[PDB]
Amino acid sequence: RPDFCLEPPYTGPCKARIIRYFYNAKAGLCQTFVGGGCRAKRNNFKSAEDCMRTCGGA
Repeated sequence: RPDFCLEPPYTGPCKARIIRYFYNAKAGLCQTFVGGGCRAKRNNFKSAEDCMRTCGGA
């Protein structure tokens, strides 16, 4: 899977309270975070489904 699957949630200078998903390699699951609504790359996904298809199993 992509190298970014092993990184922390990709946050940005995002004040918006929009939820995004990230793959937590330590737990093996996609979880939610606020702080990444203004970014759309690396470990930052619109849904858990996208997140698991891309990074699941890393």
